[PDB]
Amino acid sequence: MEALWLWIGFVGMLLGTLYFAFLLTNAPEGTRYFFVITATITGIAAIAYLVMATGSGSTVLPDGREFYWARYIDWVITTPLLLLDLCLLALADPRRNVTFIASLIALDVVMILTGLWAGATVNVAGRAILFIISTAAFIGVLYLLVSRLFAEASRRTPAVAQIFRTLAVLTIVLWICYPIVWLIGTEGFGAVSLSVEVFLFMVLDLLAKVGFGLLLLSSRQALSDIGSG
Ligand SMILES: CCCCCCCC/C=C/CCCCCCCCOC(=O)[C@H](O)CO
Ligand SMILES: CCCCCCCC/C=C\CCCCCCCCOC(=O)[C@H](O)CO
Ligand SMILES: *C/C=C(C)/C=C/C=C(C)/C=C/C1=C(C)CCCC1(C)C
Repeated sequence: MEALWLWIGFVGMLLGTLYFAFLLTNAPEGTRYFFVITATITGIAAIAYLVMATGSGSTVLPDGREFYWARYIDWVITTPLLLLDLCLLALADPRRNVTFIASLIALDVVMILTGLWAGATVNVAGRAILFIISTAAFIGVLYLLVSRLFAEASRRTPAVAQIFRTLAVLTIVLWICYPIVWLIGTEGFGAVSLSVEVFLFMVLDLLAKVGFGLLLLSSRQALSDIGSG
């Protein structure tokens, strides 16, 4: 039954990508890169979901678990881009914040890639230590987001600060759910079926990408505030 959720994920990301590509044509000036980044987030996710939906995004591991690894290839590209969207909202001049941005992105890539490594690992003890390492990097991401970007965004215009805060809270809430789903799904304890796991990630993905992107790209006042500068 997981095929159903993968096809819904595909169509949802596809429709989001097409809509975001459309909104670009009326983007406030100097803001078109937001629309491009956000349509790439959903577009990459659409490709991953199509791959998994057509049966090419998973392998049966030596322990017999079916492992949807294409999921993580999506994530390793799109979660940095989501953070990038948040950085470009919050930071008035990102060219002077290379060290922070590279640090945030590197932590995020370590999180995803160590989670993929944990998921692919059959040895139960190696899987646990790798999940902890991944969660450690995740805490790094949340910390940089909360300690640095919330402060930066408070110096932006009221509309920019408002959409940043909305997207950042949305991000923190949704991203915390992903390790929980991992832990109850087949990669972790197997408390729920693979079909349930795939459904949960599909709902999270659509909210964290299409919901995120709808809120971002509809905030035309905030965008124009940034574009005008
Ligand atoms: C300036 C940057 C500094 C960064 C410092 C990082 C320090 C943290 C690293 C710790 C090493 C952890 C090794 C054990 C986990 C890997 C098991 C792997 O297990 C497996 O792959 C399977 O169990 C094999 O069957
Ligand atoms: C919005 C970002 C992009 C998201 C993806 C949307 C575009 C999807 C494009 C094509 C779908 C059909 C693919 C056919 C491939 C044929 C290769 C060879 O095929 C075959 O071998 C035959 O199936 C025979 O079995
Ligand atoms: C569009 C996709 C998104 C926003 C995916 C987010 C994924 C995560 C925040 C993943 C977190 C993980 C851990 C913190 C521990 C190991 C397992 C992961 C990779 C699910």
